[PDB]
Amino acid sequence: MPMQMFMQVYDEIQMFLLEELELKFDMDPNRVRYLRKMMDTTCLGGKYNRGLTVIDVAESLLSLSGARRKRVLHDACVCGWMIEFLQAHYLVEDDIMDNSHPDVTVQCAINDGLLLKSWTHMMAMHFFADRPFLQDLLCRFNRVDYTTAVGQLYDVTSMFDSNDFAEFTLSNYKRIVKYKTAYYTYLLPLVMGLIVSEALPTVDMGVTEELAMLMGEYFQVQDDVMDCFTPPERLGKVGTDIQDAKCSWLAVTFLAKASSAQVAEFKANYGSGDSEKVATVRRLYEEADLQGDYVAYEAAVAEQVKELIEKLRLCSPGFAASVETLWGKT
Amino acid sequence: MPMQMFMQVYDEIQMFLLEELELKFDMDPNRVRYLRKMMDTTCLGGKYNRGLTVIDVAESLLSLSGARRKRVLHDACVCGWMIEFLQAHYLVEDDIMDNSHPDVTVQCAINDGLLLKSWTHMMAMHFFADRPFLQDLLCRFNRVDYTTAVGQLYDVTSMFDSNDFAEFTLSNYKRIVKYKTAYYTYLLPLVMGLIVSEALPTVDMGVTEELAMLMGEYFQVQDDVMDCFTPPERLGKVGTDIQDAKCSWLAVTFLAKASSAQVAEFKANYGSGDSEKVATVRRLYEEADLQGDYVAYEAAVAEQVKELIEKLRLCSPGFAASVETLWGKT
Ligand SMILES: NCc1ccc(F)c(Cl)c1
Ligand SMILES: NCc1ccc(F)c(Cl)c1
Ligand code: NA
Ligand code: NA
Repeated sequence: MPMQMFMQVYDEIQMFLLEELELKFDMDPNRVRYLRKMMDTTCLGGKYNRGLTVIDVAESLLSLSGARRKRVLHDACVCGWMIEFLQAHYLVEDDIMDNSHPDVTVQCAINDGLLLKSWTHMMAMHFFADRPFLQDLLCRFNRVDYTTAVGQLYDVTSMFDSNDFAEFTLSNYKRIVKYKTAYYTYLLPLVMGLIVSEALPTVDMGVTEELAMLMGEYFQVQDDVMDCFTPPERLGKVGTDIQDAKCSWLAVTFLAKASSAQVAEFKANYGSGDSEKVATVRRLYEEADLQGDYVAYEAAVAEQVKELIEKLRLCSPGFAASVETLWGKT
Repeated sequence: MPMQMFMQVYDEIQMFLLEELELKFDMDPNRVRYLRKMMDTTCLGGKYNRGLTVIDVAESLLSLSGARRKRVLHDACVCGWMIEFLQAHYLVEDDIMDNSHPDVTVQCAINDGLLLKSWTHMMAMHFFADRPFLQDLLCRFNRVDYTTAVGQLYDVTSMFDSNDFAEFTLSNYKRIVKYKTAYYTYLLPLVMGLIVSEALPTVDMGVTEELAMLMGEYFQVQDDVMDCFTPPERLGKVGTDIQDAKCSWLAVTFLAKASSAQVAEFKANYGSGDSEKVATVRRLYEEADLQGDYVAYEAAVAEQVKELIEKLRLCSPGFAASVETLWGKT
């Protein structure tokens, strides 16, 4: 029922956006079908964890606050696709970076990125045109998107001086995770699920803001370890954090417990494409017993999570049930 | 006074955005100064025609509807910088297309483009937080930005089949100009000048929508001719429409009046980087007496402009005065 309803609303949103282009933006059929295919390619195929979280939060709040049910659930589905389209927009922006007479494919990728973001506004301004929360919804949505771009700046420049390992600290690693990932992947679906369910001012946002960061941190640490040791056919991609000199959880944890000569060996091999230097970095990670620290670090975060949901249920009980399922996915 | 006040408000907007990053987004001073420099580089230096138009419209409406004056003028200045930042965002997006281990400059250019657009939202959500028109302002702003991305799709793909000279028509040329340029360069500053001056529903939008398209068309035709014949040291850039196979006013006008063998000569030489093929295209344009048609075409548009402002002044007199100055700039 959740996934089945989420995909129906996708068809409704897609048909509106495409008919609008045809009827109000003078778009020819060839370009309409081209945009239908681009939308399907960039927005479908993932796991929809951000989008379904909006729905799951919405259904947990109409059970403990007829016509209001069907509307809030439809509003939740539109908000879920707003985040999925936003995620599609961020992924297209990422493809432009690593993919490289006018090059029409790079022009169309940039254009795709702009269209995907504008579509989040267009579907909100339509399906929520008569909702009182539309203005508060756009502001929080626009501010989270801004937060994510700030976090991408922190991430992309963590090894240089904005016109280097000084910013390879655990507090800065959390700053990157917080802004680049946590706010839009964990906080935004929760907040949107509370807005369409009218229960936004009925929750402790501090505990909510704190769980979102901790779940994002838990998720990103596991992602960093898998990027380095999970083989490509099992990970789904080629792990490239060592080559890209990323400020990963492995790197900042290694630097805190490495010897002076080992740090020199790490600094001399990090951020290179050579297969032996990357393997030297993985050798240092293994010999530093970083795996054993990974298990303990996640445990303490999980304890902070499994105990922070309790503060949230003292004043917002139904909310805490959905946050547990979101944590279960992580 | 106009330009002097516009630059003061820029300092006020810049200080808010940068202090917000420092105080609310945990940004370090090195990155704050880097963003101040990026903002100055991308947003300053132009002619500010879009931004000053918001001011000029606002002052013409408080003269024919104390504290309300100073506030509307400040609101107009913030709206002017919203369009300038939007223009800066579009220009960065254009630089990414023709400019081409993680390439940190392409990463930072993409990031710059995202920040510049988000800044238009951030400055609106702050300085207009208590304005009743904030929601209507964002919607029209978001819809014009969407329109511009649709127009970039029409422009970038005018020579292919979205997965060719069939779309090289005068009606399609106007569609490109309308969406890609007219809406955000001519209609948007006028609309924003009416919103902050509370005189949005007091004007005939049809005549206004029609003047904006015609002025954009007038401006783009002159721009197309200069791209082809104005030398680089006098134009300010290297003209590249022939090489890029653009759907320019010269190309669509030539194809309507060329002979069968000339069209074959045009089609065989258009869209190439070779110096002799580009010169062959300019030879065809000259021999087709396109310059003589350019003067007449602009005259008829000017007549349509010099006469459409009159319909606007029958119900909105002060508006028409500013539209004339905007037309004078063109
Ligand atoms: N060195 C092999 C390895 C496997 C799994 C892990 F989690 C880590 Cl850190 C390291
Ligand atoms: N062929 C030279 C030339 C100069 C000015 C123009 F406007 C045109 Cl169309 C052509
Ligand atoms: Na998702
Ligand atoms: Na301008």
